[PDB]
Amino acid sequence: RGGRLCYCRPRFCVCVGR
Repeated sequence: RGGRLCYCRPRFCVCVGR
């Protein structure tokens, strides 16, 4: 696909993929 970024870490965390 174009890009799927999804993850979550107590240091930083965000989900986005489109």
